[PDB]
Amino acid sequence: SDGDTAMKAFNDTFWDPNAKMFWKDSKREKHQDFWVEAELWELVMDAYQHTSDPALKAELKTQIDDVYDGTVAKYGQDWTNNPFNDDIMWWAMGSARAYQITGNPRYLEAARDHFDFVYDTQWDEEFANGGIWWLNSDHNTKNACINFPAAQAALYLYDITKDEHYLNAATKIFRWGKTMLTDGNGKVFDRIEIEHGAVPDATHYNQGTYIGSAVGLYKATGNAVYLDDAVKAAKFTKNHLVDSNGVLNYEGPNGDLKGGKTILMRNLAHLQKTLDETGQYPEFSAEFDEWLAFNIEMAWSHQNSDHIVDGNWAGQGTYESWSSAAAVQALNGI
Repeated sequence: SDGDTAMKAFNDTFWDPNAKMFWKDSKREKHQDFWVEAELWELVMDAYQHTSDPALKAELKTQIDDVYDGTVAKYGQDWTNNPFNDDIMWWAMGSARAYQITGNPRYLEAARDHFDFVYDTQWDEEFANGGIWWLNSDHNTKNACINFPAAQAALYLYDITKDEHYLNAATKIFRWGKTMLTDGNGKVFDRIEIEHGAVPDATHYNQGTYIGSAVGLYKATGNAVYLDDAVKAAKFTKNHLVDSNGVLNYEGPNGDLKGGKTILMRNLAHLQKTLDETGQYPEFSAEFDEWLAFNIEMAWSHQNSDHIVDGNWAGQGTYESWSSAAAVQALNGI
């Protein structure tokens, strides 16, 4: 019910069936940014997986293909002309997931070709002892927002192919990222900048991809340290990226961060599922579940009459698709 309603409302408000892209906001004057569009693509896939309504499920499955078509019409099929390695990797990850759902070989090609471009040419051992560069134009920083998503993309490709190449890549990337882009106790740093060092600013989306990569590695390897890694990062988020009532922060004004709760919620759902499944960390699991439900209820209590929820979950014209996606994601967790 609620996840179905939330997704249908989001589509009614933001989906452009003519361009086959989401609008950036309810003024319907500009389509969504390239990288963010991959994250809305994954929202469609999560709703597809979450729904028990067969009619909605089939509509969402078609929409998975249409989102790709709309983006390819505007941006092409070869994204390696984009100087942002993260942009490429968000799309490689989405493509791997789209392949798992549809079996359409164009998605496996897209995922594998773009993952290889980034991992094979943009990994460097010299600066900071490892890590993938943020950009393929200039090599000045190595960022959480490329490295943890790269580990996740590798995990999906391992799941598809069973090629140990991809598990080995995930393991290597994650080990470097845990060492160089975290404090060892679940705080994920934004980036490490050449001639400066680490920039220890934490954000929702980087907590999220660290958590998802850790959960995926736990499932692929059987090494309990990874589940512990995930739990520590979830605790940090719950205690340190929230307001005084425990509601997740609103990260504006930066446009990229405003919707980051979307990526966080997607990955917190993976941890919740694994904790429920395994029975590990039962004390934390109970606390975590209660805190998640609280956040979701507060967010949805601010829905407008069209069932759209702005990204400021703690409070109150024009609604933006990225900021509004997080509440929809929260009701479509898998």
